[PDB]
Amino acid sequence: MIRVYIALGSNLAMPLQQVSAAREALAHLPRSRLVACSPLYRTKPLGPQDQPDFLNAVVALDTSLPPEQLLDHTQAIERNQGRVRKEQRWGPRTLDLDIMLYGDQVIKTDRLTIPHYGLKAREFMLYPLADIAPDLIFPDGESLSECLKRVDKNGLVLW
Amino acid sequence: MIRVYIALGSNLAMPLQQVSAAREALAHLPRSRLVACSPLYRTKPLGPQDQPDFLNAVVALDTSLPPEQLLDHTQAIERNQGRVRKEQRWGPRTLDLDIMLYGDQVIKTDRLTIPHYGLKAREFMLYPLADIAPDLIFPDGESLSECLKRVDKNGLVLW
Ligand SMILES: Nc1ncnc2c1ncn2[C@@H]1O[C@H](COP(=O)(O)CP(=O)(O)OP(=O)(O)O)[C@@H](O)[C@H]1O
Ligand SMILES: Nc1ncnc2c1ncn2[C@@H]1O[C@H](COP(=O)(O)CP(=O)(O)OP(=O)(O)O)[C@@H](O)[C@H]1O
Ligand SMILES: Nc1nc2c(c(=O)[nH]1)N=C(CO)CN2
Ligand SMILES: Nc1nc2c(c(=O)[nH]1)N=C(CO)CN2
Ligand SMILES: [Mg+2]
Ligand SMILES: [Mg+2]
Ligand SMILES: [Mg+2]
Ligand SMILES: [Mg+2]
Repeated sequence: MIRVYIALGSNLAMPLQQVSAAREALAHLPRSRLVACSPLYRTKPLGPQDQPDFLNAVVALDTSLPPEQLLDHTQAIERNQGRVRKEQRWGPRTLDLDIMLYGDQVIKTDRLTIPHYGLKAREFMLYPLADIAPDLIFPDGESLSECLKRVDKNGLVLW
Repeated sequence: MIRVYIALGSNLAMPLQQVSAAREALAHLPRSRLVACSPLYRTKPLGPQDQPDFLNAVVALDTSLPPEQLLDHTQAIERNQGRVRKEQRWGPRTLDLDIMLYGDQVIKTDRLTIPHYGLKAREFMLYPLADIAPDLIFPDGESLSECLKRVDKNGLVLW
């Protein structure tokens, strides 16, 4: 199977339940196996708008699902959790699942760009990733440990 | 000023309103000037979910605003139009403004990736772009004309 890293994020007032349900939903994906979970982190939301802090985590999963099938599945999870709360686009985010890495491949389609475009600049993705995959080396050759030296925690703390 | 290309999209039942309001909002952006508008196109929505067709267009503008400021402004416009409708995240999209190109620069930050990651695979971005910038050459050196040979209209027709 292919090793995949998914970023979970939620900045609802009480985001804990969203992330836990998501980790559950992910572990039960067709032809996939949950491999490891990172600690949970409280992070500062990007953008000029003032909103609730984010709850961020990263999960490692092994899968046989191709990129697009994987995306249909993660979006289905986001969609189920969002619909339940009649989620407004411009307000707190219920659950955001970003495919950070898909094996050591570079995916570029009308619906995907993997590695996630902001992985190497987002502490809320890099730090949790380093907790479960410290010796990881990105598809472009740069190692995660090197990226960490370039990206500050930026206020990131344990949830 | 820097030449920028913005993708406008909306797949509400009555999307004309949104795109027209957006074109005007863009034309009145600080230290920016509207340069040209592409024709309006009816396009097929990406993704497994079944929803209304999209209304897509491309606008060219000159600006003195740096990437981050430009983004803050386009999101402000999306937000203004979406808020009023209490827009649901998992329903039709009121207005989506994607920065397609920024001069001939490659911008990669925690909030931005330009050229837009899907530009080269999306007929709804490429065709309207070719209407107003047929001889354009992407930052990587490939011409839009050559890129067009690889991407099909995919059901794209005039609105
Ligand atoms: N690696 C990736 N993981 C998940 N979705 C991706 C992706 N690369 C591109 N996408 C696309 O991103 C689209 C919009 O997803 P959203 O979750 O609304 C963006 P976001 O995660 O809120 O912002 P961000 O990309 O700045 O983190 C999806 O419909 C999907 O097609
Ligand atoms: N070129 C670009 N233009 C606009 N937003 C961009 C961008 N590159 C990255 N983004 C980021 O994308 C984030 C989510 O924007 P959304 O509009 O919700 C994604 P979308 O446009 O719905 O899907 P898409 O990226 O697959 O087209 C923004 O908050 C912004 O920081
Ligand atoms: N701290 C923090 N900020 C964000 C995050 C996120 O996961 N964490 N996701 C975003 C868009 O998906 C925008 N901003
Ligand atoms: N036809 C069409 N499909 C889409 C579009 C779009 O503008 N047009 N935008 C998307 C996400 O921003 C997803 N899908
Ligand atoms: Mg995200
Ligand atoms: Mg996402
Ligand atoms: Mg957008
Ligand atoms: Mg878009």
